[PDB]
Amino acid sequence: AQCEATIESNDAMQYDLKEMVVDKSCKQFTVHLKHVGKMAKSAMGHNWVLTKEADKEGVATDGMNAGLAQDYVKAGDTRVIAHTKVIGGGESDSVTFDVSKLTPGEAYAYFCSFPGHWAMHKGTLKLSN
Amino acid sequence: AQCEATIESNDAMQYDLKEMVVDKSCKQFTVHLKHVGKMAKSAMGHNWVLTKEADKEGVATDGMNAGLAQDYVKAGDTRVIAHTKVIGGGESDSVTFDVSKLTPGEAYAYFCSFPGHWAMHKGTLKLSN
Ligand SMILES: [Cu+2]
Ligand SMILES: [Cu+2]
Repeated sequence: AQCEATIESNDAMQYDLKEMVVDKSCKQFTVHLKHVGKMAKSAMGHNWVLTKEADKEGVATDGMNAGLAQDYVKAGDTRVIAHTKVIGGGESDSVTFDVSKLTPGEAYAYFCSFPGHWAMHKGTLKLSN
Repeated sequence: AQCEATIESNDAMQYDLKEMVVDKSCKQFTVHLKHVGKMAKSAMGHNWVLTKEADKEGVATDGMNAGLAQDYVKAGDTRVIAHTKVIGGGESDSVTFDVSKLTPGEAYAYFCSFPGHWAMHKGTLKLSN
């Protein structure tokens, strides 16, 4: 694991982890998102999107505008550090990102941009400590 | 319409159609299954299978033993005239078949072979009635 983490979503609007740490010696980090509840993505789909705190709302706004075929992230958004696909019950998806995109010590927002989800389904990630 | 019919399955094991009539001016017929329920396929997957009424249980049984990955139909089962894949909530799938495989006035059985679902409903398909 070390430069890898699994976070879970279910049929409610919270990840099991509300905080995450990337170890400073990680060159890359992989997040595995598992949807462990039984609802289909048309009813309760979820993703994991990482941005700087200040970019969360713009990414969530343009995100819900992007539609499910874009996994509710605006195509090629420069403000998205990393994002998974939208998954439904029984599915999972991973994303590996460049740890040099993270300023050490800065708190970063990770949230779900699925319709209705962005303000509830969220947490914070930081590079080591 | 024409030589196509759409049938919907929800999160109770039933179709909105109990009798499907293929018309004799059709060379091919296309069924569009829509799973209008909201649960994921691991929880409430549905499909549509067409066999002769004498073969409904044998195909269903071997199908149950074929597993979700094999769309609950045994691969290359000579008794299956047509089948879709097992789909989840919010999904759709279609199968087109050649009407020369059907005999005048003979009643055929359509069913979902997802374990149990076949035994709690009955649906018939005939050529022009
Ligand atoms: Cu969500
Ligand atoms: Cu079914």
